[PDB]
Amino acid sequence: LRAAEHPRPDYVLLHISDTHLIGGDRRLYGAVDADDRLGELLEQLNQSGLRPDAIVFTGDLADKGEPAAYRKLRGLVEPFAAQLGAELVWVMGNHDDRAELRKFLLDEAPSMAPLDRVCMIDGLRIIVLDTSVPGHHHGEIRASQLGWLAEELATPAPDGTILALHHPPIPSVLDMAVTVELRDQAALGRVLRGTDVRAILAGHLHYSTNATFVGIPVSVASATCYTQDLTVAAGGTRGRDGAQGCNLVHVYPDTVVHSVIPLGGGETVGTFVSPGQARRKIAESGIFIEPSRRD
Amino acid sequence: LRAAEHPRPDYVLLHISDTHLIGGDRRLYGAVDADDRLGELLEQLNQSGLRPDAIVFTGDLADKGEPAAYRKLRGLVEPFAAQLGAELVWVMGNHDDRAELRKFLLDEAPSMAPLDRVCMIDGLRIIVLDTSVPGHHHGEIRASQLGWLAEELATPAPDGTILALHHPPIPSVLDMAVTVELRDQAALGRVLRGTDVRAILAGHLHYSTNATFVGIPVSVASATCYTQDLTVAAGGTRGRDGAQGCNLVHVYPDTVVHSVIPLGGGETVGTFVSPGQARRKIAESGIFIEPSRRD
Ligand SMILES: [Fe+3]
Ligand SMILES: [Fe+3]
Ligand SMILES: [Mn+2]
Ligand SMILES: [Mn+2]
Repeated sequence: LRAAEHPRPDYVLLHISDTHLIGGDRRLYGAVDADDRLGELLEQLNQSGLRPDAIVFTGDLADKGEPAAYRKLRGLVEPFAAQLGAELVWVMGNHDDRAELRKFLLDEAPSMAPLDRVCMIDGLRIIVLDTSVPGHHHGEIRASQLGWLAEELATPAPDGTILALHHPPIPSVLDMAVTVELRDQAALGRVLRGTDVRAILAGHLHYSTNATFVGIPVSVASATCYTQDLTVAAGGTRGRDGAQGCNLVHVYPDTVVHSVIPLGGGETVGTFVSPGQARRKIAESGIFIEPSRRD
Repeated sequence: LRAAEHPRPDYVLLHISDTHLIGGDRRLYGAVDADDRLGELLEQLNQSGLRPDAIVFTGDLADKGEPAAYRKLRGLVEPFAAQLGAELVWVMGNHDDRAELRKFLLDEAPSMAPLDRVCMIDGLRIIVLDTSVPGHHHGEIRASQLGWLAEELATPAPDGTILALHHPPIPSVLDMAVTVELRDQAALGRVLRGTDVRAILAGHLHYSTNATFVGIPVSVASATCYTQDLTVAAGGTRGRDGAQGCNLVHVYPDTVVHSVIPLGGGETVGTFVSPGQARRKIAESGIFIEPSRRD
């Protein structure tokens, strides 16, 4: 047998975003059951057998920063993360409330300080940055946050770094996005350029998009609740109950792969290949896949 | 008014892939009407008012390389491209037949030579590479193709270069993909490293995914006919009638943005903002968007 072109990944992360849960049982904006949409996705991910190292939620967790929404989100997601053996990484969005998030999501004293955090998963560094501005919807990063980020990034991590934030430092194809985009991206660019940041995970746009920023790949996950219709009349915007899902992140020795996971379903087209049948077929094609360095 | 963080893009491209049309009126694999799926997408893109510089189809145009499929594809797509004022760029996939594609899609003498081509859109270079292997489904790039590519890339283009091919030089999250992946990626990497290639557009995987290859962003568009369900049992594969669409590519002075366009539709969530209302709202937020360098 000959080795496939790439080994199994070093790390696997789920990248979920923009859950927008509300307290109680009403439909989000009277139009979509955000709990049901998120719940269906989590159940599908659970049934798939995926075993990620971490699950990262890139902001807009609660639509109006409601305590009851955070409690519900925690009750849905914590058992999911525990069942998958995954660490859980939460990020602020413009809809969240720092104090209520701390209290009800994190069991931490309420504070209005930016939710900026760092952790390690073995050799991989994850930095959480808070681009939210209390009482506002556009993104900003304070000078103090940039200083902190620069100091953290002064040395690299063995497997490099993933930066998780809400407002992405990239252009949007939707004109309305400019009203609420991350401001003064140049200042963040000066901090990030030349560092070991291998991926910037983001949300906010409610559609799947990717680019680079000062040479670093940016990956924006779409939303679990509702998404932007990119077939809208040019210049406009329409959110819709459709195309929800999340992203899967694979960290390899030499690259990071982002993949869009739409909600499961749709009638089968072509042959369904079971895991067992796939193992047989791959061997019959004369190939083996080299194990992960972290197996 | 203050300027938004990014100007309008220099270039706009549609990136469509894996149409898999067949001759006559039957359903692809007896499961999905590929003509209907493609047709619906084209009509939605047409109605949106998008005016791309080019439309790039990254392979698997005809499912069995049928003359009748190429004739049909041409009849659907050429009027679409003409209506949008866009140039049309065709790329070979493993399902295509070089000779029949040349004859029926391009009005060119039948030849079994690789479909390797170059063109310019103003200052932007587009290179088409043929990763297909007649009679086979995996990807290969001949030594002669690599030499040709290296010679072309010996000098940069003013707006850099987009490389369009079928089999992407990236890992897949689906195990079965290894049986038909691009082989000897290292050799392509030696050619591409350090060149002015700003984006590698690809298909083949039938799901939306992106990564880097020797420091160059790779963007894989999903398929118009049927797509992979990434909530399938780990290790397996299931194609499905759902999540079809294409990608939109925006080339800016400093970055290239790829965005997933799922099929339009779904019930409206939140407020619909017309183009006119958006212009008003953006101005009311105290912002203007700087015009394209190519306006
Ligand atoms: Fe949001
Ligand atoms: Fe295909
Ligand atoms: Mn947001
Ligand atoms: Mn293919």
